[PDB]
Amino acid sequence: MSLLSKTRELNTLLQKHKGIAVDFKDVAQTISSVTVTNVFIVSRRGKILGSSLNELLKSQRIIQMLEERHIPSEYTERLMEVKQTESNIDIDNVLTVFPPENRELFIDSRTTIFPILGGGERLGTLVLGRVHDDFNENDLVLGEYAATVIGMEILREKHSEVEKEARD
Amino acid sequence: MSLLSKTRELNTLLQKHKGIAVDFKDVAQTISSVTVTNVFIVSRRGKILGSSLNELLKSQRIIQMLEERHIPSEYTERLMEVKQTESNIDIDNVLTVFPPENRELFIDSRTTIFPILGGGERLGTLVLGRVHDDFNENDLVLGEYAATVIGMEILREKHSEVEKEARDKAAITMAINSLSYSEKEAIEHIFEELGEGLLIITRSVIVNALRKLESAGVIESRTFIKVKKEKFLDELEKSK
Ligand SMILES: Nc1nc2c(ncn2[C@@H]2O[C@H](COP(=O)(O)OP(=O)(O)OP(=O)(O)O)[C@@H](O)[C@H]2O)c(=O)[nH]1
Ligand SMILES: Nc1nc2c(ncn2[C@@H]2O[C@H](COP(=O)(O)OP(=O)(O)OP(=O)(O)O)[C@@H](O)[C@H]2O)c(=O)[nH]1
Ligand SMILES: CC[C@H](C)[C@H](N)C(=O)O
Ligand SMILES: CC[C@H](C)[C@H](N)C(=O)O
Repeated sequence: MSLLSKTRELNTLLQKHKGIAVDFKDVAQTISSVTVTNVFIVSRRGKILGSSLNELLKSQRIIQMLEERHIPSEYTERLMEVKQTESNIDIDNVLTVFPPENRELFIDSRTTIFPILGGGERLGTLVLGRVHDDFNENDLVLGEYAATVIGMEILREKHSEVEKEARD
Repeated sequence: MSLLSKTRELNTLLQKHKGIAVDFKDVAQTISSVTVTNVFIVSRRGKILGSSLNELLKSQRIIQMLEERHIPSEYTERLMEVKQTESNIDIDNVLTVFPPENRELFIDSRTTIFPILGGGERLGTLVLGRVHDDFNENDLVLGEYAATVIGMEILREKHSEVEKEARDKAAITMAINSLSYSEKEAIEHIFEELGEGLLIITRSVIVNALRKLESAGVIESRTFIKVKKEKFLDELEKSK
């Protein structure tokens, strides 16, 4: 499956989805599909806006995050410190999206972190994880596309509410 | 230069620009830079929303289009028949972005057409033109992405305009109903002295009237007081 074909899944979702707002659950599932990754889309404060997970659902810690609708405040803080795309992060790096208490299971895991920016502001983080294979530049194109477009969507959303708080 | 580097140049514009709105004139420059193309971004009716031209600036017709801010209605109509990306279009093809009457300059040229879609609707067209070299998959990855975000941005402007429409109607109504009959009359009299026009029936009323309007956002005040809803005057008179 060519890179062109992969980028088209995201473009198709953006072009043809209903409503003015793209659903980040849909976006997470599309990225998950074309990069074969566990996917988190999180807010500035680590609220889970969308996810699409496979192996990670076998972790009760992960499951609890999903119930709480937040990643851990510590991981959130560490994601906010990542200022540009950081890729192929290993299981011993605190930036891993995999639970370090399952080190043997995820020994070859790779994590890539995409800061989400819009309107010149940090609006969230896109996090992708694989149990095995390294990310390559094509994966990065897809990730940064996705991150850019999520950023446009959050930016529009927040300016809808900020100008509705400006009414007051 | 890698595709990743090209996408980042575009993404930097999208992520870091100022204002809520992406300026399509900037997008055309950036698309042109990372694909080495002559670029048109056009609306459904062929208005040029952004262009980045080089070799095409030689042609007099092109200069004329730029000055009218429109591509020809004929070509506009031809673009609207392209429903999928069509690439590497040559000079003797009706879809070329190059002027056929300058065939000799553009004999090896290639045109790619990218429909701009949003919310299940055609919103415009991104057109790329190169003098020499064929378009490859990198160019299409960049071009279809660019077209997608332009579509999102057109969709956002349109929606924000139907929104401002509804906000203003609601704002005018909310104010009008807050006015007593006297205040309505005072406001009419105010504009029988102001045709834009300055400050300076008793006094407490006229002031009370204008304060209800400033608070509903129908007028703003400075030494001076204007309407920023160009529809308030009619709706006022009709409310008596
Ligand atoms: N288009 C789109 N926007 C979303 C979606 N989910 C959340 N948002 C927007 O994303 C932004 C962040 O989500 P919030 O619900 O405010 O969560 P938060 O942690 O309080 O966000 P922060 O302001 O970063 O702290 C808000 O503007 C939401 O409106 C989604 O699925 N699609
Ligand atoms: N974000 C953004 N939107 C733009 C820009 N230029 C034009 N638009 C929007 O693109 C849409 C089409 O442009 P128009 O100015 O309406 O030209 P038109 O020929 O009347 O467009 P149509 O109604 O589609 O036929 C409008 O909703 C504009 O607001 C731009 O530079 N940035
Ligand atoms: C989603 C957070 C991940 C699992 C992080 N490495 C942690 O251990 O908390
Ligand atoms: C931009 C329009 C172009 C030049 C088209 N091929 C024409 O000849 O009109």
